[PDB]
Amino acid sequence: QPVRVPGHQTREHRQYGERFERKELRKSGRPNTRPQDAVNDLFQAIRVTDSPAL
RNA sequence: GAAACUUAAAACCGUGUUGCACUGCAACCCGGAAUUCUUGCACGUCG
Repeated sequence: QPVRVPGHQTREHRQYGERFERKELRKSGRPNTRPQDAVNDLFQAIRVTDSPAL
């Protein structure tokens, strides 16, 4: 569906964003855990170091 | 022959360490395995 923000209050505007990421990025599938746990996040396999000092 | 106590009195007693020498001792790791880890833009809004 084309993304529509449901509602008027800012509390349901908050809870829509923290579930779209948790659906589209928690796709690791560890054997015995909750499927929306932080160890299932796909962005744990990318290591971005700092920049050198300018 | 019938009649008159080999009787009376007298501690099996006195003295004397079941005592002298002798280590419940010698040898022995509270030791071997284990990431304070996983997710997160110092950012948004301008008569």
